[PDB]
Amino acid sequence: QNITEEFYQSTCSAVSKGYLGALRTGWYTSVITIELSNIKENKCNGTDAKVKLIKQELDKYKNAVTDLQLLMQSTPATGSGSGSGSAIASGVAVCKVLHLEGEVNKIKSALLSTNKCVVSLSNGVSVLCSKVLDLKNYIDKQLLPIVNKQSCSIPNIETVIEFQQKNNRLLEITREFSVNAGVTTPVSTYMLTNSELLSLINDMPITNDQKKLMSNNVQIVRQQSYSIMCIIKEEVLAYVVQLPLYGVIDTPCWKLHTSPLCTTNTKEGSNICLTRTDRGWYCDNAGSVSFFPQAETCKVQSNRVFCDTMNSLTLPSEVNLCNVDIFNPKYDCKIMTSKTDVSSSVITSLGAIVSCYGKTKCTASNKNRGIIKTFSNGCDYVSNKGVDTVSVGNTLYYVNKQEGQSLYVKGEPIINFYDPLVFPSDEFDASISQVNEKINQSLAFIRKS
Amino acid sequence: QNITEEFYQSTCSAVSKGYLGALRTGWYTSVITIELSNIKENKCNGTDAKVKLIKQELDKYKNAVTDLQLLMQSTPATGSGSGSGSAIASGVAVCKVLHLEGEVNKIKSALLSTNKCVVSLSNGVSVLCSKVLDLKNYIDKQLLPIVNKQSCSIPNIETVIEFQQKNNRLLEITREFSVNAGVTTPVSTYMLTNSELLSLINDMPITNDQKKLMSNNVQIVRQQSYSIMCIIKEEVLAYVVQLPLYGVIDTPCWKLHTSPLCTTNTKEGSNICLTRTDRGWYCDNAGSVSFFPQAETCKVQSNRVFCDTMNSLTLPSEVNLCNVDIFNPKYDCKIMTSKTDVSSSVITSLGAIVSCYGKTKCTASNKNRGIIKTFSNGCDYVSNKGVDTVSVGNTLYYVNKQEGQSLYVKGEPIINFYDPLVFPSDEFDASISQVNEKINQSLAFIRKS
Amino acid sequence: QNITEEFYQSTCSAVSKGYLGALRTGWYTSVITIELSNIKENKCNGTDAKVKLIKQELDKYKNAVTDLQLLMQSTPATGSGSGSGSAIASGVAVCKVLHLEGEVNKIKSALLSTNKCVVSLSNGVSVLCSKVLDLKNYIDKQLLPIVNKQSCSIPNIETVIEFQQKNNRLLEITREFSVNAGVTTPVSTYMLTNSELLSLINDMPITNDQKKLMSNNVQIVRQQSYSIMCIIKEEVLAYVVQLPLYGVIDTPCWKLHTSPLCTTNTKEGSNICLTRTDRGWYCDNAGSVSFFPQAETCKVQSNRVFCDTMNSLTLPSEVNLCNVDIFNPKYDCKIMTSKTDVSSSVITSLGAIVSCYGKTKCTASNKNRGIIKTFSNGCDYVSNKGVDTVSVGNTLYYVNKQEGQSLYVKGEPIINFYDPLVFPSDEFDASISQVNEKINQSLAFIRKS
Ligand SMILES: *[C@@H]1O[C@H](CO)[C@@H](O)[C@H](O)[C@H]1NC(C)=O
Ligand SMILES: *[C@@H]1O[C@H](CO)[C@@H](O)[C@H](O)[C@H]1NC(C)=O
Ligand SMILES: *[C@@H]1O[C@H](CO)[C@@H](O)[C@H](O)[C@H]1NC(C)=O
Repeated sequence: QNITEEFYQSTCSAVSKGYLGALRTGWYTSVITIELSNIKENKCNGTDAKVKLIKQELDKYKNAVTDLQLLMQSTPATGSGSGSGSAIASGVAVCKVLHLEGEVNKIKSALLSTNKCVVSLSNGVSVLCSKVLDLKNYIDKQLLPIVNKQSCSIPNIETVIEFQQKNNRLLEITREFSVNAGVTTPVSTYMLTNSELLSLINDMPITNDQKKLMSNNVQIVRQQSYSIMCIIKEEVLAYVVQLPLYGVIDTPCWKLHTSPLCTTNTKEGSNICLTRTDRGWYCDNAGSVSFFPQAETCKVQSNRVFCDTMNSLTLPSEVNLCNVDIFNPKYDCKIMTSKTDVSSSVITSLGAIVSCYGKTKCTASNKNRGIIKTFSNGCDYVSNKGVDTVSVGNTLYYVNKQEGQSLYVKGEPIINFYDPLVFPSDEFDASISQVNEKINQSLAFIRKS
Repeated sequence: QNITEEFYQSTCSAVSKGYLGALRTGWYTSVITIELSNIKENKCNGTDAKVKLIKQELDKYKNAVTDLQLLMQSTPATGSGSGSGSAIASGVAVCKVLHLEGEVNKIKSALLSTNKCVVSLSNGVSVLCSKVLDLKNYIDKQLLPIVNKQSCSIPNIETVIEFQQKNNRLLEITREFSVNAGVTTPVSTYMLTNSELLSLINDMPITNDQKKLMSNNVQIVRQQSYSIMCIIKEEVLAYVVQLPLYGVIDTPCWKLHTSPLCTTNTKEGSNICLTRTDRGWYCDNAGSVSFFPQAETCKVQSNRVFCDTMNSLTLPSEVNLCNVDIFNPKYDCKIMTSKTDVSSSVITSLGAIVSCYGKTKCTASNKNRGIIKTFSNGCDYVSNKGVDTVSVGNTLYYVNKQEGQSLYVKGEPIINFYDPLVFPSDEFDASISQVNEKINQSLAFIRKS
Repeated sequence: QNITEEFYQSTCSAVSKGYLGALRTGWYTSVITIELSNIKENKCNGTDAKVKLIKQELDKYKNAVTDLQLLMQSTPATGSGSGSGSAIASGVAVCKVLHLEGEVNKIKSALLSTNKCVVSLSNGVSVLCSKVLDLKNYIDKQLLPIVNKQSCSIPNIETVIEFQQKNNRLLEITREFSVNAGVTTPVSTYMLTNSELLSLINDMPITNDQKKLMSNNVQIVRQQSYSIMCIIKEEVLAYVVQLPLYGVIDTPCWKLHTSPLCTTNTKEGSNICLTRTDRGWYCDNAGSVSFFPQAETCKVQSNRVFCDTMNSLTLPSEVNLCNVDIFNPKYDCKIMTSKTDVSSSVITSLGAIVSCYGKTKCTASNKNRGIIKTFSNGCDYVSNKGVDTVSVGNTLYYVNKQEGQSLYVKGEPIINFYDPLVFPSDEFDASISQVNEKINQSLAFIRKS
């Protein structure tokens, strides 16, 4: 609906609210096929320029078939990997089934009359299937009567051009698989055109709002999808496309922005600093909160966010209390500490946080008026209403011009509650209570002494 | 001019000097256009092979137009992002203006007679514009007289081939935008050929030395540029190219190399280590120093460095004192500590730093003579004069064969000034004074006790 | 042979054994050539459609030549770089030799009669050379008799099509070099087709098992290779391909998986945690152990691993004792500590580690039976026998279905040996003995007190 934002002066952080998230929980697996011609070289003494062109294109066809066959003798073990495991295990499992005898023929028979099909494999999985290119028919009908005789017939020039056009897609598909070891992401238009992807979506056994969501964000769907080279067997080239399944829809999401909060004493080396940890995207999910620490996990389109759950953490919903009261006793809010008071800015959804320290020149400007605000040392914020850019030292930042409402939540910088002499100043992954217990230990060594 | 280098034995670091930096401060925004034909299908009963080829290519043209139109219904909200904000906000702001009524026609009128133009938008921005492909004229003149009648005329075979060539660039442009959600970087030769880029540079209202700088480093310019898909309206396909504006030129730059400095006691677990932080590129800029911590921010061509200011920090010029005296009282030099005395090497501009610990075999070699130096435990350095490679354990490193002069600055390893029993040995982001104050606190707990 | 795996309950880690490693120690350098035609424009008044097509393709040829020439005036100084130095120094050194007078002609003469050659340069390096495209002969024989007269001859339509096909590869090669500043990796099929790569391998002066290894893993060879644009001189386009040389073969390798080990007290903020550091691939190498911390350094195909030594560390073989006894006195096993008891899983080679803390729902499932195991708080493990997935909170993980045998090594979680009140709970890069000495210091402040 409406994007809103809150800046917390006390902790030098901001939350952008109002987003609606779709979270990828599963995969749709589809088998894409190219029908091939099983032909060997039938060289006949031909020297005319058009037979030579047809022969040269037929060699590129053949080398594409054999290159794919060589690629397959080394199964997709270099596909993907992580502690998160295989993103392609769903597709890989369909490939395994496809190497079973009679399975390829089962797709042959469904595609004997139509372009799209549904096939129930012998493992219980009912996959959609699609033939996107028919080379077997083209080659068997227009080119074998040319080359498979004693002396070659002469094709017309339009057959030469037409065959280069049709074969082109096989060769590009083969080029993409060859440099990516048989797994590509995003899925190119060569693997699946927009028209084929949209038809695939439209033909799936899913609700209408799931069809409409994926159809209106096809480029995000492409970027979250995989194409896995499966098998070349019995005149069939088959590869599996994994499209994202969003098992969480329209869930409330927010983004946390953080920036270093330091004291502003004039003598360098006398200053302590703190920064809230775990910036990034948060989404309500199934009674908990899903947190996405890696910036690439979530794609944003205006009001809507699309996130992959594979590299997310599941947190209690009380994690949000760190944005109402960082000292709350229900969740141990996390911070890191340092004495590195370097100046910086963070562009948020509706404004900009500025951490200005030392001698840095920090300002906010408008295109037509120039400088309209000069920041003082400390952590501060400006909204995108009437501000176009922010400058911190020698770096210029553009503020997002998205519509929405910002709220400045005044409050004492919490760094001012700490005594600089007993402050644990080099904590890389700490927490409010962890810092307070280290301070309790440092007052105790002086209490008895 | 002359690249020179200094190795500081006392802190296991080196500085390479003599570079001349250009720092990207802004953007040139240019509107690139393709003139389209607004035609719907005019199917006529044609079965001849040449009409079929023309129809098939015209469908690929149409699907490219509609794919771009679908891509645009989801505005560039997944373009780029960071705490640094939008790198494309300048281009995005031009796109917004372009969606305003009459603006497209204003580019139409400037390009009514010539290929390049200058257009002042209704927001005060005077952009250069360029038409790189004219499909409207080609289609309206050579192909509508073919297909837009009752029965189709037959084109000659050269028209089939010529149209495939002209349409190819539209389709590739469309392919690139489709997998990148409407924003690409580097800018491909499909978006802008070298000839069009060089002409664009040459035609800009900028000084001659700025023209010559960008023209002599076009591949660096390409890699620092963006192409943003704007609009398809009124037979015009328009996208905006952002080229880097170097607002700092020929500024002195240097690169800091660092390596772990450890004691060399024979019993493992008894050794302490220190490493200088903030390796990377430094450039004088506007009375301060711009520091680039991320390795990809700066491209180097021989003597010259090209850096983006977006992910840089602005430091006081006294930061350089950490290379003359790391204990100086004007700047709090930063270090990290540990007990991980693993061996490694760092290839610098003119040589190699070697940190050799434990039982590691560390040597430097020449191609023709083999091993010419054997390192002992500690941190040491060799220049590229007469050395081709360095080996540390099982890893071989090639030294850069660039011309220049190295200087070995002798000095006591500062790790030897510290008492291993009160040394803070696991500081991730500390500083000379921060370590000294932690040591003062650790001598105080024993002073009274 | 057989992949096996051991899970160490005491330290929440697992080792996957049985892999056979090939480690890249060096480079094969090969010179790839394209023979060019040194022709300037010989415009003659021609307006026929076929001369126009030939002229237009000849301009694309010419602009490709000049674009490559402009790219070369800026030598490969933006190729690659790191503290590890140039991965391409071997190739770059061949380019330098190639700019020497008479060297190009020396490759001309070897390729005067055959397609492949061996040439000894004046620096003692005997490189294999290959001509992959002959444009000089095609242009001088089929196209100069067309355009280089007073009025242009008319080519047949097959010459137009044939020349577009032959020139295409020059233009794509030029496109790839243009956006990558003259250095590409992986090496595309445009740079080197599978047939040319396999022939290059087969023709090298290396043993038969090295030929067979690289020929059976060509896509891994491609991904570990470089293509470096060298020179355009005297009708020769030359670029150098660097293929990996595996100087270590069939060496035993293993992979270390780690996960956080925390106490499981019910009150949040009262829990301490530890995690073993230095997860990743380890390989026996030359009496030491090569360790690869970066996930992309090693490619895995079933039973076999292929690693680059450039970003590896060399460790004593006693590093493996951290997998038999983490308290052993021969090697100081490394750990990091924290109070962040967030739940997670790690998919291993043959199973899954699960660290379940707080209120997280953690389970393992089978496709046909659903949930078959529910984890309790702590660190635990399940093998891939009869398990398909694992769920931790809202994230689902797929287990690898590779064949092999897992072993569960029971043992007391070592985190239970530590007193939570004197535990150093925020150590980013520590070690068993380092933690024990910090605890000794914390018992001493209370011993006297
Ligand atoms: C430190 O001691 C005070 C005094 O009892 C107590 O209120 C506070 O909660 C303690 N903090 C920690 C982290 O133990
Ligand atoms: C530690 O104490 C000595 C003695 O007064 C002083 O010279 C030094 O500057 C102190 N260091 C810090 C970091 O406070
Ligand atoms: C701590 O002290 C005990 C008692 O002497 C000793 O056994 C142990 O090795 C010490 N640990 C360290 C790391 O010094």
